[PDB]
Amino acid sequence: AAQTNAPWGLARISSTSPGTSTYYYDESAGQGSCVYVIDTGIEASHPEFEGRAQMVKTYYYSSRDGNGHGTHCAGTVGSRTYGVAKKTQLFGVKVLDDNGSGQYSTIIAGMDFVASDKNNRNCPKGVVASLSLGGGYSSSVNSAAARLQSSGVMVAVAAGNNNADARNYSPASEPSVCTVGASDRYDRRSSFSNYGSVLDIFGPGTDILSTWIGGSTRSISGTSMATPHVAGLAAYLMTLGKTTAASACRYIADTANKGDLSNIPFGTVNLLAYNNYQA
Ligand SMILES: C[C@H]1CC[C@H](NC(=O)Cn2ccnc2)CC1
Ligand SMILES: C[C@H]1CC[C@H](NC(=O)Cn2ccnc2)CC1
Repeated sequence: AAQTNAPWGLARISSTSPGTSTYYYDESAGQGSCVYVIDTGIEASHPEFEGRAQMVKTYYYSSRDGNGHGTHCAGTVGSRTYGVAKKTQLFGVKVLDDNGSGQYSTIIAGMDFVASDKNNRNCPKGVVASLSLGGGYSSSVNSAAARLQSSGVMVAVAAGNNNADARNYSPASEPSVCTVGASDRYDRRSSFSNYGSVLDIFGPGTDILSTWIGGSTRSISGTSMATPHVAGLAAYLMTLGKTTAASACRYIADTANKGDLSNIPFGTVNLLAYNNYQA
C-alpha cells in the first residue's frame, strides 16, 4: 500500500533515503495487534481513530485527554492518516494529568496495569506499549518497565529531550526495553534528543504532524514523537509475523537504516527505524 503526501516521518520509516513523501506499508497495517499509549489519555472520538481507540484506565478524575500530548502520540501509532499501524487497536492509560505531569508511583501503576490488562484484550498478533514520558533515574521506574517487557509487551520508551546521556533518565535507562532517540527530516539527530549507549534506535521526532484534541491536528517535536513511530512499527511487524514482543526491538535494530544519521555522538547507535517494505 502507498499513502501519498504522508507526514515526513511515515515516509522516512518506509524509505532507504530522506527526502520522500509517500509512506509504503503492507495493507495488513497492524491488524490484530494492540498498542497501549501510556500518557495524558487519548481523544478516542477523534475521526482519525475510526473507533479503534479506547480509554481503559485513568488515575485522575477523568479519562479525557485535556492536554493533547497523548492524543498526538496515539495518532502517530495508529491514526488513519498520521499513523504507522493504521489498523491496530489503541488503548489509552492516563498516567499524566492535563499539565503533562505525573508521579512516578502513578506511572509505575500504569505500567503494571498494562502487564495485566493485556489479558483482558484480544491482541492475537501481539501487544506493544508506547511510553513518551520520563524523568530522572529511578530504579523502581526502570524495574516497572522491565516487568512490563518481561510480561510479553514490546515496550518503547522516549530517550528524553535534554541533549544528554539517557543513562540518567527513566524509563529510558532500563536496558531491557526499547529506548528511542529522535531525528529530523534531514537525517540529523534532533537538537534536543538524548543519546548514549542505552539507545536502541532513532525515529522521526522533529516537526511531526499528528492528531490533537478537539478533533484537530498539529506538528510538535520531541523524543515523545519518535517513540510512537517505533511502537507502531513494532505492531506492524508483529502483525506480519516477522517478530514478537520479546524480540521486536532487536529486530528493528537489525533491519534499521544504518549510518545515515548525522551528529550521532561516538558510542551511540546510528540506526534509524525502517519497515523494509517492498511492494
Ligand atoms: C522538505 C525537504 C525535501 C528535500 C529533502 N532532501 C534530502 O534530505 C536530501 N539531501 C540532504 C542534503 N542534501 C540533499 C529533505 C526535506
Ligand atoms: C506533556 C508531555 C509529557 C511527557 C513529557 N516529558 C518527557 O518525555 C521527558 N523525559 C523523558 C525521559 N526523561 C525525561 C513531554 C511533554
